[PDB]
Amino acid sequence: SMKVAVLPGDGIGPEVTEAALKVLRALDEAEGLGLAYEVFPFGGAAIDAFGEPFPEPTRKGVEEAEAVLLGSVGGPKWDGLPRKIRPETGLLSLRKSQDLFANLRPAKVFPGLERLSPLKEEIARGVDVLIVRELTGGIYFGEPRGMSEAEAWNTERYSKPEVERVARVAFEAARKRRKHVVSVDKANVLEVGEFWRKTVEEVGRGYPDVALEHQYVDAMAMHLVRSPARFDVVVTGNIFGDILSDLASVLPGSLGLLPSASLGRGTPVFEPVHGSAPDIAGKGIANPTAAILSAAMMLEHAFGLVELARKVEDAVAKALLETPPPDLGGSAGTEAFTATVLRHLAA
Amino acid sequence: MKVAVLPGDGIGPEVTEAALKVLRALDEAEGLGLAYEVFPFGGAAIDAFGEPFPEPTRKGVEEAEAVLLGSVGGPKWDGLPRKIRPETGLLSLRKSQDLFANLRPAKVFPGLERLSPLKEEIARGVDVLIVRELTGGIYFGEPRGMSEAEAWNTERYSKPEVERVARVAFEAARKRRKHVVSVDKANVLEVGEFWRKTVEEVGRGYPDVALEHQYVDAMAMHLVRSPARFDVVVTGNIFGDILSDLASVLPGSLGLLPSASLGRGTPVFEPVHGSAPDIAGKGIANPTAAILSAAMMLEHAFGLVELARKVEDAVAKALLETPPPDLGGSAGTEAFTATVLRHLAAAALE
Ligand SMILES: NC(=O)c1ccc[n+]([C@@H]2O[C@H](COP(=O)([O-])OP(=O)(O)OC[C@H]3O[C@@H](n4cnc5c(N)ncnc54)[C@H](O)[C@@H]3O)[C@@H](O)[C@H]2O)c1
Ligand SMILES: NC(=O)c1ccc[n+]([C@@H]2O[C@H](COP(=O)([O-])OP(=O)(O)OC[C@H]3O[C@@H](n4cnc5c(N)ncnc54)[C@H](O)[C@@H]3O)[C@@H](O)[C@H]2O)c1
Ligand SMILES: [Mn+2]
Ligand SMILES: [Mn+2]
Repeated sequence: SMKVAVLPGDGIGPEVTEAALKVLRALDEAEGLGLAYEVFPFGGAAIDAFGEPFPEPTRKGVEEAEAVLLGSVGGPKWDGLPRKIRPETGLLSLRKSQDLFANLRPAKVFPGLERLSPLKEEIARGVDVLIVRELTGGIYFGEPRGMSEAEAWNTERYSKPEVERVARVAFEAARKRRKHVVSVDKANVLEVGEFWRKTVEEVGRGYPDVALEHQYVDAMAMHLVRSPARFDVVVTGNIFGDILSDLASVLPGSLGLLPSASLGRGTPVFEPVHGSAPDIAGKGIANPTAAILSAAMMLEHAFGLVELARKVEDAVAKALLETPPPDLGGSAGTEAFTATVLRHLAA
Repeated sequence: MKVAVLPGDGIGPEVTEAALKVLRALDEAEGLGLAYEVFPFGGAAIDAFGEPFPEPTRKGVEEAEAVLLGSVGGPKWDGLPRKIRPETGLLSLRKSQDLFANLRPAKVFPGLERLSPLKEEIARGVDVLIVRELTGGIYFGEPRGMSEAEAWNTERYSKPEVERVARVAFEAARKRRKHVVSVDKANVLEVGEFWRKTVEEVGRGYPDVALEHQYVDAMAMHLVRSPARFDVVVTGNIFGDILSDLASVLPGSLGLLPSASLGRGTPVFEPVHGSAPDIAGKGIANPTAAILSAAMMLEHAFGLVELARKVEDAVAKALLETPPPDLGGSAGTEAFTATVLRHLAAAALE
C-alpha cells in the first residue's frame, strides 16, 4: 500500500520528522492508507553506530521502499572529517544511488503570510511556484573541464534524453497544479539554450493539455522579483535551476517553510531544504512545516494521492496563521504546532 | 568633448534627445566644447542600410571620445535572421571597441523606497554597482555547437581577462565605499576557482579595498534579502547578465537605470531599458536612465566627476518634485527634462 523508509538523521531532523509521521499516522488511520514504514540510521546518527554515513541496512531499505522521507544530517560533533566518512556526502551517495535527475522545490507564500516575505505584500500575494531543476548533468558534471596556470574551462552540455526526462516530470507536475509550464534557457545566445528550448517543445507536443512558454534565465530573475505570482511550474537546467530555485526560496521569508523532492530512476527522496540546525537542536522550537510539507510532496509524487496532499497543505496553511512558530515571529513550539495541524486535519 | 550619438529605435530618440538637452545646457554654462554627430544604429540602420551596424556608424564610433546610445529593437525587427538582428548590432558595437567591462548601478533614491518590489526597510539605501565582464565567458567561448543528439557551450576565462575586469571594479570601488564582492561558482567549477584566485591576486594591489567572495546562487539570494549591504560586485559574463538584470528591477522602474561599457576602444553609454514600443511617440518616456548615462559619460569618458554628481543631484530632486508616469506622476519627457534643468541652474547659482 504505502512503503516508506524514514531517515531522520541528525539534529532537528528527528524532531521535524517525528512531526511529519504524526500527520501521516493521523491520515492512515482516518483514510486507511495501509502505511508501512521503518526507521533507518543515517548521517552522523549512523557514523556513531555503523562507522559509516550511509550503511548496509539503510542502503537496502532505501532500494526496497516506494519512497524515502529524509530529515536532515550533519552537526557540531562531526566537523572536518574525510570525504569518505562525511555526513554531508552521505546525502550525495543516497541521492546518486537512486539516480535522481529532477529536483522539485516549491516556494509558497501562504494566505496571511505576506508580511514575512522580503517582497511588498502586493507582489508577494499568491505566490506558489514549483521550480523543477535538472540535477545530474549540465555544467556541474560536463566535460571538457580543467584548469592551468593560464586559464580554466567548464562545459555546459545537454543531450536529448537528459532534457526529455526532466521536462516530462515538469509537465506531469503541471497537470496536477495549474497546467502552465515555463521553460528556462539562454536560447538567444547559446547553442545549449536553443537545443533545450527545441527539445522541451518536442516534449510539449505530447502535453497540449499544458500551456508552455519560454523565458531566458536573466529575464527569469527579473520576473521572480517583479511578479513571481505569475508562475506555476518552471523547468530548467542544473546551474540555472540552482540559481533560480535559491532565488525563489527567499520569497516566503523563512527557511523552515521549504520542502524538497528528488525524483528519478530509483527510490524518490522527500526532505526539508533546511539543515540539521544544531544551534536550536532539541529546544522544542524547530518548525516542522518543511518536513510535513515534504510528507505532502511524498503523497502527490510517490503515491498518486494528490487530493490528500492538498489536504496536508491546507492543514499546514491554516496552522501557520493560527499558531505561528518562533521563526515566523510566533510563539508555538514544534509539538504545539503539530497539534494545531492535526486539529485542522481532523476537521 | 567629441560624442557619437546613436539614438536607436522606439523611445530611444526621445530619451537621448533629453540627455542632449542636459548636455547642451552644461556646455553653455561650463564651456565644454561639446561636438556631437548622430548616427543610424539598430532598426533605424536596418531600414536605411540593411544592417544594424554600418561602416558609417563604425567610423563615427571609432573616431569619437564617447558613444551616447539609446536603445534598439522592436516588433518590426525582433525575429530576423542573426547576421542582421538589432541584438547582433549591439554585440558588434561592443566587440569592435573591446568593451570588456559593463558597469550597471542600481540605486533606490532617497524617498523612492515605496517604488521598489522590496519592502521599504530592505530597499532603503540600496546602491550597488555590478561590474560585468562583457567580451568573454560562456557567451563567446569555444568549443560550441549543436547536433541532433546534443548541444554544448564552454564557460572559460583566461588570466589577463579576469585581471582587467577586476582592475576596473577595484578602481570603481576606490571612488565609492571601498568594498568589492567577487562572485563565482568556485565550489563546483574549475572556472569559479580560477576566477577567485585571480581576483585575490589583483585584490592585493588595493589594500584600502575590502574584498569578499560569494557564489552566484547565494548572491542571488543576498540581492533580494539584503541588497543594501553591497557596494561593488564583479563577475563573469553570464552571472553578470543574470545578477545585474536582477538588481535592475529593485529600483522599481526600468526608466531609472543607466550603464557604461568601458574597454580598449570608444566607451558606450546607454540606458538599461529597451525600446519600450508600448509608449513610443507618446511623449511620456522617463528620461532618467538616459540623463544618468550622460552623467556616467562625463565622469568615465571625460573626468568630469563633480559635473556628473551635480546632474545626479538635479535628477534625484526632480524625481521627487514632479514624478513621471512610471512613478505615479504626470510629468512628460520634456516637462521632466525642464524640471531637471531648473534644479541644475538653481544649485549652480549658489
Ligand atoms: N540540506 C541540508 O541537509 C543542509 C543544508 C545546509 C546546511 N546543512 C548543514 O547543517 C548544519 C547547519 O548549517 P546551517 O545552520 O547553515 O543550515 P541550517 O538550515 O540548519 O541553519 C540555517 C539557520 O536557520 C535556522 N533554522 C533552520 N531550520 C529551521 C527550522 N526548521 N525552524 C526554525 N529555524 C530554523 C537555523 O537555526 C540557522 O540559524 C551544518 O553542519 C551544515 O553543513 C545541511
Ligand atoms: N539595451 C537594449 O537595447 C535592450 C534591452 C532590453 C530589451 N531590448 C529590446 O527592446 C524591446 C523590449 O521591449 P521590452 O518590453 O521587453 O523591454 P522594455 O525595457 O522596452 O519595456 C519594459 C517595460 O518598461 C517600460 N519602460 C521601459 N523604459 C521606460 C522608460 N524610460 N520610461 C518609462 N517606461 C519605460 C516599458 O514601457 C515596458 O512596459 C525588444 O525589441 C528587445 O529586443 C533592448
Ligand atoms: Mn545553491
Ligand atoms: Mn540580460
